[PDB]
Amino acid sequence: VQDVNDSSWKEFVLESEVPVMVDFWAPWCGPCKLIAPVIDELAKEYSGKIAVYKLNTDEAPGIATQYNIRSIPTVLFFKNGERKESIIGAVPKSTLTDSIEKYL
Repeated sequence: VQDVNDSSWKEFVLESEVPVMVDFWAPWCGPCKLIAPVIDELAKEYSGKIAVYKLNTDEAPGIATQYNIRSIPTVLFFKNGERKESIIGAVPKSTLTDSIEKYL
């Protein structure tokens, strides 16, 4: 994705055919979109395995709501448009890695 919002959520996130992961970033966090720390690493770690996305929280006041994302960052782990695991904080690298391999 370029930037995930409510429209692109169904299209990119729920329609990749492949295990999906979404970094929730916030403008008040700074330029957190191009940071996506552990998520950026899970990209090269699971090259092909996963579809790596970054949600513009301010742009999606429905997604952030629905998924109960209280922390920036937060990451959710989907398979093929189906949600498996939610790592609030999205910071302990090992847990995030653990989270794909769980279902993938």
